[PDB]
Amino acid sequence: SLPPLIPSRTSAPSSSPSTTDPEAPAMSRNGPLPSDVETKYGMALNATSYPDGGIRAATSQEINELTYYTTLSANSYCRTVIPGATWDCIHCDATEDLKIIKTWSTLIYDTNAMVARGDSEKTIYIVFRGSSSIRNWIADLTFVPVSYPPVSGTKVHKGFLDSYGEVQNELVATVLDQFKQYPSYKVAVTGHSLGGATALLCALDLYQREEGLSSSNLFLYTQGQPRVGDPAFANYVVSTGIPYRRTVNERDIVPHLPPAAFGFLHAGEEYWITDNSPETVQVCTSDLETSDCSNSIVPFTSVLDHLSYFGINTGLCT
Ligand SMILES: *[C@@H]1O[C@H](CO)[C@@H](O)[C@H](O)[C@H]1NC(C)=O
Repeated sequence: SLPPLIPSRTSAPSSSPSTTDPEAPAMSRNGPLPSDVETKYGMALNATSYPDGGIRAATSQEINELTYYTTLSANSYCRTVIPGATWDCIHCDATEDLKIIKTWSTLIYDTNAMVARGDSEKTIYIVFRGSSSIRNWIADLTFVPVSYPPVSGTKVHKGFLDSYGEVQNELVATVLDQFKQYPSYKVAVTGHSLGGATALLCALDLYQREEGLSSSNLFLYTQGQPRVGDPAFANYVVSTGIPYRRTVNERDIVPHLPPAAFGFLHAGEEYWITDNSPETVQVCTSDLETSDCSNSIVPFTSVLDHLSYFGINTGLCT
């Protein structure tokens, strides 16, 4: 039923430059945290202030695009959207012309996902919701590295791989049915929080199984996404060439979990929201994460900064 893995697309790159830990300079320079501040994996849950190749500023059009995908991610937390399959929610005006093809709410791992299509913008959308109990999800997070089965020599966190696997077979079949019908359309994947992890694994699976998808027509946007796998996994993600915009809001803790020092590493160019008034996004123009954007503020992180992106509530349908 799933199309088979394509060998040329499931090979780890032969030799990758080593990456030094991108959080270590900040972990040494910053601190100590105030005594009363709670931590998870050494990162603050509730710090309320900042501590004492290249970077650029995102343009208005780039910020509009990141905002649109944030909106899709946010609306997925609304039960009128998943499993209701309606555009009846407060930020649903921006997505109301999209046709909802299918939604899922899986049994064991509670993966909530949807496929939609926009004929005006010639795009097939895949959206993954994060946890329905975010604070408990963050507090309860483990780090259990396991083999990433498609790509030998790579590892990912088991919970993330499990979240995707439960919805994978049906969702791939729905996406590829849409892509057969609308062959010139873009495929765009998005999610916030845990949903961003799931979205990454979904984009990789579609690249690995459908020759007709590539860097030209398969795009990934995440918000508040945790690290998903080890440096060999991140180097594999880079190798795919998939366009990958990874947005981080200010001091959001979740992009810093699990910490880099625990042997995980992000791929995907970082778009760091540094200010809402005026809206400012600092882009660290590297495919592997750097010490120059949100990694510069650890461990002075925040759960509250995870719960809104671009002034849109992310994780709460309000
Ligand atoms: C953080 O959480 C702890 C536990 O609830 C509390 O004792 C502390 O005042 C909080 N600190 C800040 C700066 O919010």
